[PDB]
Amino acid sequence: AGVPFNTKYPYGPTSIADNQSEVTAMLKAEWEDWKSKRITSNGAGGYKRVQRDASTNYDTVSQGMGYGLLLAVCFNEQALFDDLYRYVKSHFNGNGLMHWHIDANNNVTSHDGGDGAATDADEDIALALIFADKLWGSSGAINYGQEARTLINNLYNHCVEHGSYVLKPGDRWGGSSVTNPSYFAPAWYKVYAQYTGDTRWNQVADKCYQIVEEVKKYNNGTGLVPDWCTASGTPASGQSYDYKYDATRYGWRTAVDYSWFGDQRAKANCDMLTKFFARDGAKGIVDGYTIQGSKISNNHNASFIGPVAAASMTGYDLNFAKELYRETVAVKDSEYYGYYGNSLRLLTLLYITGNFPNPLSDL
Ligand SMILES: OC[C@H]1O[C@@H](O[C@H]2[C@H](O)[C@@H](O)[C@H](O[C@H]3[C@H](O)[C@@H](O)[C@H](O[C@H]4[C@H](O)[C@@H](O)[C@H](O[C@H]5[C@H](O)[C@@H](O)[C@H](O)O[C@@H]5CO)O[C@@H]4CO)O[C@@H]3CO)O[C@@H]2CO)[C@H](O)[C@@H](O)[C@@H]1O
Ligand SMILES: *O[C@H]1[C@H](O)[C@@H](O)[C@H](O)O[C@@H]1CO
Repeated sequence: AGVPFNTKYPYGPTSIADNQSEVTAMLKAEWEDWKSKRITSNGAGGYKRVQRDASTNYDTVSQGMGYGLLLAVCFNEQALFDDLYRYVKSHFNGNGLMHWHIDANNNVTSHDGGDGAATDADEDIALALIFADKLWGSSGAINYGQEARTLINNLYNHCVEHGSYVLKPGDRWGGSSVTNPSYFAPAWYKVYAQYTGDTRWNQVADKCYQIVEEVKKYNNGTGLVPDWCTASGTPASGQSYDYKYDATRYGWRTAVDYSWFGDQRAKANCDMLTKFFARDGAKGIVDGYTIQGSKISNNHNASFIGPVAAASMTGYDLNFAKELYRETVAVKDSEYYGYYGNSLRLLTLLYITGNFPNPLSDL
């Protein structure tokens, strides 16, 4: 079970890495490292949590639980998965969605609305529960499929704007006046629709692509999406309109839709983004641009490289894709900042090596 899945995506490349046995060993070693650093029982209520790094005092965000659950199931770590999920469940809010911010001592933060949920986190948690159902089965300690079905319904009810199907950034704010393209997970939504029978999720997927289509009016042909925008693709007040540490994830979530479902909107968008990054090449990727392509920060780190490698899967240039794979492996962030980028690195490595199949496919 799990890595190596040995599966073939139905569209695009199976993998952009060479020599699978060596890749598999690399992935397992990177997982052992991530687990050692990121998983703790301290402040976890009897369970386990994903901690952030020294730079934010080893707090937890719901996003990290989503990343950790996806990683744990892909690496066939059922006991760990279950303990991580017990921590999630100990943090479901009044809407059945995870508190987004908890300190290292297991107190929800009150200054920043820590009790509210972040939609990207719960969508990743829900997807991870579907993988667990499909990989392990739901007759044990945790009924993954029931938990998934509950979480998906809460996500729809609270994190989708009624009528328009615009994805909201949380359970209790935003929608048409402010959303986050990097949260847009069309492939996840198509899985939800198929898994649960709730076809409304397909309309959410379509609306995500429509918002990015509006962004194309403003991004100068680069494929870059803003961190935050309105449903019209225009700036969201008080929120970054640049391509920074939110927006970096868009190419990853979007490329998966191409690999899993053959979505031609995903390919068009990811090809544009990859082509933009081909201007400077793999070593030239930096950690902030305006959506018209102007560099606004100049650090080369794991928050930005692997997501570009993911976008490259949709086929703009497969030679460039191989270069991006190599760069993704090569650049690992130092440990003071070792939470975010190195988590995206491992998640994107799973995908670009052929180890993130659709959980509804034959595993
Ligand atoms: O006021 C509106 C509304 O807010 C609700 O609270 C929101 C909150 O405002 C959001 O910030 C939060 O968003 C979380 C998302 O799940 C997540 O995608 C994102 O992830 C962070 C990541 O955790 C962090 O490590 C990373 O940091 C990088 C920096 O951006 C760079 O500048 C720096 O150089 O490098 C670091 C990495 O080392 O950034 C990413 C991307 O932002 O952020 C949140 C998780 O940390 O969602 C909340 C819930 O919706 C509040 O609940 C409401 O009450 C209120 O009305
Ligand atoms: O986002 C962080 C960058 O990744 C890092 O290179 C710089 O030192 O600090 C930024 C803000 O914490």
